[PDB]
Formats: sequence, structure tokens, C-alpha cells
Amino acid sequence: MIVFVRFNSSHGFPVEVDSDTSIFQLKEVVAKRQGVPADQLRVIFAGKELRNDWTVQNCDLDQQDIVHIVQRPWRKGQEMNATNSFYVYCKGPCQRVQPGKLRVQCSTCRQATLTLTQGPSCWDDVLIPNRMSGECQSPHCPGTSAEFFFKCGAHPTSDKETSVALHLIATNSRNITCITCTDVRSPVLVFQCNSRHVICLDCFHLYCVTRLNDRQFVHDPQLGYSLPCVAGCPNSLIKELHHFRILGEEQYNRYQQYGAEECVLQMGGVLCPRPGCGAGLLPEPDQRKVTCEGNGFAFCRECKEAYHEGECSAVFEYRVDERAAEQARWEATTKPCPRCHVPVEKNGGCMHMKCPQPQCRLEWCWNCGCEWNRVCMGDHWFDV
Ligand SMILES: [Cl-]
Ligand SMILES: [Zn+2]
Ligand SMILES: [Zn+2]
Ligand SMILES: [Zn+2]
Ligand SMILES: [Zn+2]
Ligand SMILES: [Zn+2]
Ligand SMILES: [Zn+2]
Ligand SMILES: [Zn+2]
Ligand SMILES: [Zn+2]
Repeated sequence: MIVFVRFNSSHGFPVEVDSDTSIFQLKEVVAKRQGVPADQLRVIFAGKELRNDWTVQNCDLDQQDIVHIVQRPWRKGQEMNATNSFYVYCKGPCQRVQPGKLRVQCSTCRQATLTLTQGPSCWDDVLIPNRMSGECQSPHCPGTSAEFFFKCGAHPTSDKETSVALHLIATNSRNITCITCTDVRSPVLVFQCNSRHVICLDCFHLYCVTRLNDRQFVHDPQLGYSLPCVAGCPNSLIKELHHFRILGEEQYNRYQQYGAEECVLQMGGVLCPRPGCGAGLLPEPDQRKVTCEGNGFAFCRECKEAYHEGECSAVFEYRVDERAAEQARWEATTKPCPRCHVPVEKNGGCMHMKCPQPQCRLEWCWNCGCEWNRVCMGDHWFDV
């Protein structure tokens, strides 16, 4: 039996397997072929992950079936009861999703001198430019508008060292199960669909890589190329395209070239079948021999394998769980003063609390129950 393996390419290379061949054995074959360790590979078939112990017969794999192989090690080590509200993509030295550090400055002079009228309570307050008001303490500054910025919280960063905020990603304090794997993971990406479907960062990676290989990225004229909710929900396309950077440097570079690759195929061209190389090749209208040479292997246009003569090789070329989708819905009193002991009422999502008593007037954090500081401000200014 022969199955096609899609590993960082739109074309699936043929691999010969038996009924008793396990997924781990298939991973081992592709591991030595690509020079990547087997414990880092993941087998995806029709949007579902195939486990190491399962055989070809168990998976119900037949002739000419296409399987995806994605390089991402599964990590169990995660924090469920994390205090952080924000997540950012650190483009060095982390090169992954990390808890964010929210900071404020004057939009005019760019100094940490702007005194806010009120603390932020939602994403709109920190994302929409010139939304929040205040007054700058710097001499002769007309600044009245707040400018919020996010940094990585996993290591020290300079005042200039900013990271892009990922507003779809959230800490799973609500213990919501993932739409694809049903596992309770943290953090989770929340799609902007009516149902607000929750997906773990592992599943989201598998979803994006397989759709890059299947070339099933939805095109929007006033946005570009993006993916909707895995459930196929209407009006759920990821607007903030910086969310595709979480896939890593290699996979995000593939996503960036997607637009240029689609233009070549639209004209009548072909792409390089070799993994890693996805060059937009434009050969002659009726030419079978195609070579990757705009500034390196010869291949057949029909079977997409190494160039040969005569006939092409005889062996030549999703629905979500209803209960899992229902369970994956993200949306579907008083605390005493740590010094005064008088109960204080919470107004909005803002964690910055102040005692209403005239003698105490203590500024404290709602969650931590300690005096208000830069750590609580950066880590969890508002509840999300
Ligand atoms: Cl976030
Ligand atoms: Zn970092
Ligand atoms: Zn200013
Ligand atoms: Zn998942
Ligand atoms: Zn959805
Ligand atoms: Zn090439
Ligand atoms: Zn051929
Ligand atoms: Zn008090
Ligand atoms: Zn706190």
C-alpha cells in the first residue's frame, strides 16, 4: 500500500506501508528521509491526529490517501492557574508566544509621564489609537492621549523593545475544552465567530500548517489570505494577521509567500515539490521538464516527482464534532480592603482598585490583594 506524505509542501511524496505498519514506524521512515527527529513529528489525516501505537489498518488508511506530517513537539508542561492576562509574540530571543507586559506612555512625547483619567478595562482601550485620555506631566507637552504598548514578560526588555499583542489568545481560567482535541489547555486562541470557539495553540499550529499544505487559506479582498474558525463558521476570519507569526519563523515565511505562490498558479504555473522550497515557477505551456532556477532539481510537471521518461507512476494524484464544538464556547461580587477591611465594589474589568474611605485611600490589585505596583499593572491591568 502507498500513501502520500505532505511535509512543508503542497505536493505529497509517495511512501510504501503495510496494514501492520504503525504511525510511529511511518514517522521513523519520514524522520531519516528528512533528517528531523521522529519524536518531533505529528501525523494528520483529514484534520485528525493519528497516534503512534495505531497501525495503518486501525487508522482506516487506503491506497492514494494523503497524510500530513508537521514538525511540532507536543509539550504537556503548561500553567493553568496563571495570573497573566496578555500574550505577545516575542520575535527574539523567545521566538514563541509568551506572557505579555502592558505599559503606557504619552502618544505625543513617548514618555512614561502621562497620568490616565481611568485605567484600561478592555482590549479596545489598549488597541484602538487615541481611545484613552489623560494628562502629560512633562513640561509644556500638549499630550492628552494615551499610547499603550506590549513587551515580552519572560525576560528583561528595554522601553523600545516592543512585541505584537495577540488579542485572540487568552489564559484558560474558564477551563474550556479545545474544539479539535477536547483537552483543557492554556493558553487558548479564541476565534471571532458567534459561538467564540476555543482552540489550543498546538491544534491551531496543526490547523495552519495542514491548510498551508492543502492550500485551503481563504482570500478576503480587503484583508488578504487568512483562515476562519476550524468549525467553518461564517464571518470568523482572523483579521489581525500577526496571529500567524505564532507558527514560528519557518511556517510564517511560508504564509508570507502564499500570496505570491497563488498568483503563479492563477496564471498557469507550478510550485517546487521539494520540502522547504516553494518557488513560483513559470515554465512553457506544454513543457513536462521543470527545473527550480528570478534567482535546484529537475521534476516532472504531472506526477511532481524527479524527472523521468515515458508514463507517470501508476500511483499519482473535514467535519468538527458537534459536542466538542458546543463544549468549546468561550462565553456560552465584593472584596475587602487589604488595609481598611471595608468591602470595595469592582467597576469594569480594570484590576486597579482604590479604597473609598478618606483615611485609607489604598491603591490595590483586585486579584493579588496587594498594594498596586508595576508588576500587577504589566501582567494583569484588566481581566480577560
Ligand atoms: Cl493576549
Ligand atoms: Zn521574549
Ligand atoms: Zn507628553
Ligand atoms: Zn487542541
Ligand atoms: Zn466557530
Ligand atoms: Zn526548488
Ligand atoms: Zn511524471
Ligand atoms: Zn481601605
Ligand atoms: Zn495583581
